[PDB]
Amino acid sequence: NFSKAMSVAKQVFNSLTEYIQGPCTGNQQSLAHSRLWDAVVGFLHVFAHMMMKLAQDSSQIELLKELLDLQKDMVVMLLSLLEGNVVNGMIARQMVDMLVESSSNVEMILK
Repeated sequence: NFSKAMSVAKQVFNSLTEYIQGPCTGNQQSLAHSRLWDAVVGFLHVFAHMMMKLAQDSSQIELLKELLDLQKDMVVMLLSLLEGNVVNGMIARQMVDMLVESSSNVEMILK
């Protein structure tokens, strides 16, 4: 059931990117005040341990494939929120906090 649930998550992430691409200040500002950061932290928590576990066995290589592009969809959304950002801007600062809170989780995809 993981494959079918993660496919839905890609569409939700893509839809959110559709709202903010072509920078829409109202939609970009609204997404920062919402609970999106909590969801991203939760996803990054799942992403770290699943990547290590799936790489152990070659039988789950196909499952790892949509695991990787789900990260790409989320990162594209994360990059879309930063379009037209200013130094010491609002949206950028919750991003710093969100990475800091999930520092242990994010410092596992890199390796």
